[PDB]
Amino acid sequence: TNTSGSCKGRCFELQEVGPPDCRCDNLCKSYSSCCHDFDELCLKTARGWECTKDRCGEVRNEENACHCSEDCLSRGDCCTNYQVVCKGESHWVDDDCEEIKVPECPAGFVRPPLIIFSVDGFRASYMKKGSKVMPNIEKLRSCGTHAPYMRPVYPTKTFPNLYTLATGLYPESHGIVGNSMYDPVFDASFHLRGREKFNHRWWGGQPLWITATKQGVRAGTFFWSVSIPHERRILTILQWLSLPDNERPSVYAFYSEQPDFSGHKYGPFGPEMTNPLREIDKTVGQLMDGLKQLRLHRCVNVIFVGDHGMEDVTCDRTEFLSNYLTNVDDITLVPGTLGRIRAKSINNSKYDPKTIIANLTCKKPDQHFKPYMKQHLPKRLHYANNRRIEDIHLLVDRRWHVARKPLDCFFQGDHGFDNKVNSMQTVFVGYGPTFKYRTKVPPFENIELYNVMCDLLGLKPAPNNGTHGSLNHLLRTNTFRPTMPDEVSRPNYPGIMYLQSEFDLGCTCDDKGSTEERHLLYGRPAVLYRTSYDILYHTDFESGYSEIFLMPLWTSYTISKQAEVSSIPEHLTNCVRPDVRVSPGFSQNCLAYKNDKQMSYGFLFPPYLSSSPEAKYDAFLVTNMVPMYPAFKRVWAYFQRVLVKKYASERNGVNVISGPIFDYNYDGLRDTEDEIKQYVEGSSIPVPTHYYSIITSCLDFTQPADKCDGPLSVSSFILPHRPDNDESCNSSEDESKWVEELMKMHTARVRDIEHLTGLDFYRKTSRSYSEILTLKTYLHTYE
Ligand SMILES: *[C@@H]1O[C@H](CO)[C@@H](O[C@@H]2O[C@H](CO)[C@@H](O[C@@H]3O[C@H](CO[C@H]4O[C@H](CO[C@H]5O[C@H](CO)[C@@H](O)[C@H](O)[C@@H]5O[C@H]5O[C@H](CO)[C@@H](O)[C@H](O)[C@@H]5O)[C@@H](O)[C@H](O[C@H]5O[C@H](CO)[C@@H](O)[C@H](O)[C@@H]5O[C@H]5O[C@H](CO)[C@@H](O)[C@H](O)[C@@H]5O)[C@@H]4O)[C@@H](O)[C@H](O[C@H]4O[C@H](CO)[C@@H](O)[C@H](O)[C@@H]4O)[C@@H]3O)[C@H](O)[C@H]2NC(C)=O)[C@H](O)[C@H]1NC(C)=O
Ligand SMILES: O=C(CCN1CCc2nc(NC3Cc4ccccc4C3)ncc2C1)c1ccc2[nH]c(=O)oc2c1
Ligand SMILES: *[C@@H]1O[C@H](CO)[C@@H](O)[C@H](O)[C@H]1NC(C)=O
Ligand SMILES: [Cl-]
Ligand SMILES: [Zn+2]
Ligand SMILES: [Zn+2]
Ligand SMILES: [Zn+2]
Repeated sequence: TNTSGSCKGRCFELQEVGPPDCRCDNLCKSYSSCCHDFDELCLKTARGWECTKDRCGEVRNEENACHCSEDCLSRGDCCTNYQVVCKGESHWVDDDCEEIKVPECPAGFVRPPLIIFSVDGFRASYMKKGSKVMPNIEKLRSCGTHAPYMRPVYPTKTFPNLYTLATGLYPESHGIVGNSMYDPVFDASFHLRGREKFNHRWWGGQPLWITATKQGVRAGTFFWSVSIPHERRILTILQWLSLPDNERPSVYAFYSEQPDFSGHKYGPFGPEMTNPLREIDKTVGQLMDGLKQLRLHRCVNVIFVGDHGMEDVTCDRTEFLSNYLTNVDDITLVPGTLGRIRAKSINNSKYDPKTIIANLTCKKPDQHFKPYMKQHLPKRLHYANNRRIEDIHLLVDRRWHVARKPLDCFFQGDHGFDNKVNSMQTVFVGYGPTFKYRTKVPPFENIELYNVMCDLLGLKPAPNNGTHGSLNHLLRTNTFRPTMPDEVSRPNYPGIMYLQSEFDLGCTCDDKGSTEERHLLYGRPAVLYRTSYDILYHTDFESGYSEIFLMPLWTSYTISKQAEVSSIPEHLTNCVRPDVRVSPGFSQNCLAYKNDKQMSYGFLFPPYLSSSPEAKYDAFLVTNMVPMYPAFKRVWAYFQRVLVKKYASERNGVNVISGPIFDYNYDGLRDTEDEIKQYVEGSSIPVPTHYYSIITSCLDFTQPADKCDGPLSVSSFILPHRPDNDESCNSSEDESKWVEELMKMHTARVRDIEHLTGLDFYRKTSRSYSEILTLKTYLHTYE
């Protein structure tokens, strides 16, 4: 740690130097390792950041922050407005938009460089609301490629989101699950303020700068020390862009603490917010004028991106656990816009998580939070598979805070809430030679950007949570060619092979060709793991029956706009019929359900939607049967009897694909038969942790679902298979007052269902695979 070395000719060097030698890079301040003369040499401030008429053609002075001398361009250190003030040029923002059909790079450049310009707490609505005070940002947005909004990851905090942007991973996977964290294995705490965050043990996955370097692409610095002014960060980027071909980095990142810092104090739309926005825009202008005078403004790819949004949150809107709990001083709480509950460590043997959950469950009529055990949280949040995530979680309502007691105004804004909340949405703008011209694209999740950034730099992305090819429609060229995954298990197509007399399933029933075309509209789902399964055809539906799980992996059926809804006849209530195509040994039995005093059963294809009374008997086949708790049957029967027809009538028919999910380890991935921890009493019948449905129809609703030309439209859910309805505070009332609300909370992407089942959907369509990938990543928000 020898500080006696100098920074002379080493200011913001890109080669990192280890001990004893002192550092002259931007992170040297954060690690307290700079050479004695770092601030003096590298952080000059004299005469400001702008050229004036009088300074034009000046004699070079070492003391100045930036220069207005004739040699500054070749030295790559002019003030960004040099050519405008001195050489009579115009500001980039004043020029009309001209399409960049090919990169116009100076000789020597291997590829167009990438500049990631990141802004903290920049909410999606600032683009429209602040447009008049942001002309540079408006030019980038209007003449490049932009999304109306970009969805952040949960929690909608800085560190989990910036690290998701860099890696393409969910927080539960990269390890930065919050701004404040406690790892029980390390017995250490990660905080916004402190030296523990600098330890590399916390940061999982492979960020973009490591992906680049490992593939021989030079990466500039992503993390900047707070003491480095935004003008110096911009000039450092421009100076690095002026380096010789063999030293010049290809990927750069700028970061602005604003508008977040002001947002917390003044709220998202506080009158004080106009100045920070004008400032961010001025910084954009400086970068753009700086690139123009270096002849790079039609060669560099620029990404203007945010990490999260900002909501109106005051301390008057605070919910206290001391109003629900007796032992509030005997618990540790990560408070605010989310809640994570832990017991206090010493002499607290009476701590019961079940008592804390019960006392936080539907207690006040207007309660502004909901408790959950992390494995019961909506699957779309991907917030469970990490030891740094406490078992007790509190999902707090937008505009609300959670605190322990009145003991614990200053703030008018905050963020961290569910990532589907409007105020939490952020921005995406792509501008440059590889992005499209004057193009608007649909909203997407920030997990997807890492693959795009690799593509823009010709890199091979590390394994991540993005779906490579889903964002090809953003690019003019340098597109990745995606290929469908190969089917691992081929299906069996059984015929009639068994006699009714062979079946002693303890089941009783008073029961004395054009299917694939109508009910399987996008081909059969591909099974991407090793297993034994049968395709079963029926008049009203088709299924893929698992011999190992003794139930369908999937059930596919089309419900037209005009379909008639019938009831289950009184004499068929407890009817279960054997399927003469499937062996009694590969079949479920009624005796297991009679002997399970907590478990009942349901059907994947709804008997309520049968085409005829004759066809209705197929719905009662033992092979359409699935285990269901009585409480869950209330949810499932309402969905099947009421909601499927409602959707068919609203969407001009629907195609439904339903089935079970097994995720006992809550990792978001399909369980192997050895991971199943619950079976129907004294049986091989596994209990699903969740039930899914994929509801597809035509984007052009004037076309019926079964005769659709053009893009598709989808909505999906992953319902938790619970023995009670404590999640729904009005569950004592009629299902029409609570079931649909539950389902909206548990909305999912087709891609989320694919990970959990090992299935591959939409294999036989008239659409391009890139378009199908975009469809699979779609989340229906009801927001
Ligand atoms: C989102 O996308 C994710 C990424 O694809 C998915 O997560 C992956 O899930 C799988 C399955 O669960 C898991 O695979 C297992 O890996 C076990 C070994 O794990 C360690 O190594 C990997 C790989 O390390 C490489 O990459 C990193 C950079 O990412 C690099 O730093 C390493 O040096 C190493 O480099 C090599 O590869 C890179 C390219 O990636 C090259 O550039 C390089 O040259 C080298 O070739 C790590 O990623 C793991 O990291 C976890 O653990 C550390 C320490 O705890 C954390 O810091 C980190 O955040 C991460 O934690 C998360 O995952 C673990 C589980 O791994 C959770 O428990 C935790 O809660 C977090 O969520 C490890 O350090 C291996 O043992 C295992 O083997 C099993 O299967 C084989 C069959 O193949 C059997 O034979 C065995 O018996 C085992 O049963 C299996 O292969 C991945 O590790 C995991 N990756 C990550 C990043 O989490 C995720 O599922 C997906 N989400 C959804 C919902 O789809
Ligand atoms: O801790 C802080 C402020 C300190 N920041 C943290 C993030 C950071 N990122 C970068 N580089 C980016 C560029 C980039 C681009 C792509 C991918 C990764 C990255 C990394 N450089 C410096 C800093 C310093 C904080 C801020 C807001 C808060 N809001 C709140 O509620 O708490 C808050 C705490
Ligand atoms: C839960 O509520 C009951 C009744 O108000 C109370 O007796 C009990 O102490 C509470 N438990 C906790 C842990 O807050
Ligand atoms: Cl946090
Ligand atoms: Zn932030
Ligand atoms: Zn913040
Ligand atoms: Zn699993």
